[PDB]
Amino acid sequence: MIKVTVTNSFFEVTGHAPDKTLCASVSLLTQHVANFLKAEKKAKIKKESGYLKVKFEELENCEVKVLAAMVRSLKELEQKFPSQIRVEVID
Amino acid sequence: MIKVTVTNSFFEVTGHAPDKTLCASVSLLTQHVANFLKAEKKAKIKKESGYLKVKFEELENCEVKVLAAMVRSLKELEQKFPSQIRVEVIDNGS
Repeated sequence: MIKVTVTNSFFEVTGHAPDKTLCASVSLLTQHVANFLKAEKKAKIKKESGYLKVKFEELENCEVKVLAAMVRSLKELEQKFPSQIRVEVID
Repeated sequence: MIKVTVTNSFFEVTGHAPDKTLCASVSLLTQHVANFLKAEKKAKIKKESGYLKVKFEELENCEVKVLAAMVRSLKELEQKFPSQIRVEVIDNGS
């Protein structure tokens, strides 16, 4: 089961899903957003085997809308694969 | 073969790839940018069976960079599955 935790300070991706396409798809999207934030000096990344944690730094209007779209995108998947991915957005 | 077209007015996605992981990665990444753009009213989405077309509207620095990043990533997948996906940026004028 893929676990995605998204807060105001960072987002975290752990675990794996039986579905290799769901698993490859989520790893691509999350790493994409992570690298986009890193590319513009807006985040520091921790990348290990089946683990990703992105720490936000100086987020502006642009990055906050990107993060929100990332949550949107993952929840649609959570709706379609409720037993393989779990999206928890904390306040 | 997945065909991605990028112009100054829109980006389009058509066809499918034999590899299911490639199809899903592309569909998710492209719909993600499309969803991002629509949320802030910067794009209109035409979504069909094996067809996606996103028409831009008043793009600012933010989306230009998000879009450039989407292309960069698709060109990267193009490198990995050369027979399964084609990314065409149509540069017209002079």
